Amino acid sequence: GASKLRAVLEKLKLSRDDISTAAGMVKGVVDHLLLRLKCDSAFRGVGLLNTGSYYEHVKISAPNEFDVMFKLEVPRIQLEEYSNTRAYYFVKFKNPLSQFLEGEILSASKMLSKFRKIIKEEINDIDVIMEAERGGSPAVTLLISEKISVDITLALESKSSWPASTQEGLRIQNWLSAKVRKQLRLKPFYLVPKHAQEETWRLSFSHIEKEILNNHGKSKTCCENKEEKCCRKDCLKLMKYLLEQLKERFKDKKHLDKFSSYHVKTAFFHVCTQNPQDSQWDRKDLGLCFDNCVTYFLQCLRTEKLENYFIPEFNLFSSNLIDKRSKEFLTKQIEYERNNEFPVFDE
DNA sequence: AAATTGCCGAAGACGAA
DNA sequence: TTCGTCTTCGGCAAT
Ligand SMILES: [Zn+2]
Repeated sequence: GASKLRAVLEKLKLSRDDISTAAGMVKGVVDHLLLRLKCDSAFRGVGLLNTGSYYEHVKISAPNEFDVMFKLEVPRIQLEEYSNTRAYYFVKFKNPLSQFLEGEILSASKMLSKFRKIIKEEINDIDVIMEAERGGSPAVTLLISEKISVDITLALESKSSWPASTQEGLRIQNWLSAKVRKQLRLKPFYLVPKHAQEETWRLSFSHIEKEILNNHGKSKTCCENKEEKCCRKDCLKLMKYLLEQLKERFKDKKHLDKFSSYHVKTAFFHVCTQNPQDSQWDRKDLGLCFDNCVTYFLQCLRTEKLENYFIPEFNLFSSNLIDKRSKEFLTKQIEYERNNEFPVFDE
């Protein structure tokens, strides 16, 4: 359904005036919070790392959701893995961060307490209001003029080599270059405070994800000229639209609550590994390329396996995170959608 | 000492052709 | 389509 998908992608185009209005409203709130945190001893070198779909140029229909990471430069860090989770770690030191130590580990909850307290106090004096202190890692979520959501995620920045659990991840050697993978792994990795049970930190590579999407092609000139337009980003947009429309259509149910845009985003990266060549993502074959993303995502649902693109042994669809009935329900609707030329693209 | 700020240009929306 | 013009974003050199 290439003709319908292009129509869907056209209605999904963000308004140029809306992003200008949205970004300015986010900028005023974000610059205010950053300026305040830089005045505290604990968050001396806090910096802005814009992540998420908007800054990956894959935002879906309106610039109403902004993912923002307040990164913190951390030196001499010792990682101890929590059980065999491969993605959750205890943070030790090999400084203003000693106030957040519980013995030898870096207490997350102590750092979120001060991070949230400073942010909640600042915006109490502001049309923005706090919320979403559940889920651990996105420390806080803001709502600007009850219109735009801003997920603020506290993060540590470690410039050391990536943890051993990422050794066989980021399999981009045949898609991007092996030099690119070497260069990307020289960039820092990020630690965000996530519950697993307490005082743990999860690995975060949203900066690598953002850099890959803005440099998606195997060819360097991909999506720079009319002869090399690909549909990678458009397939991710449609994949995000399928999940969002289904989550909205079944909002009254609880089955689709666990599935996030990161799952679709992660599954998209694996399809790019399976289809490394740009000729496998031509504009004319938008239906085939989107069906590839739909088919692979279904295999992840049916096999209960969606590897983290950077941590292979971290199953995003394991039974501990999502029950089989929720994955079976989403599998049902995706095939019904595909069998009927995706009715949710109209409602 | 270390954080700040401006500069430059690609990405992609928009209108026209 | 294709184009130009437009605005936003991100890196770092300037201190
Ligand atoms: Zn491309």
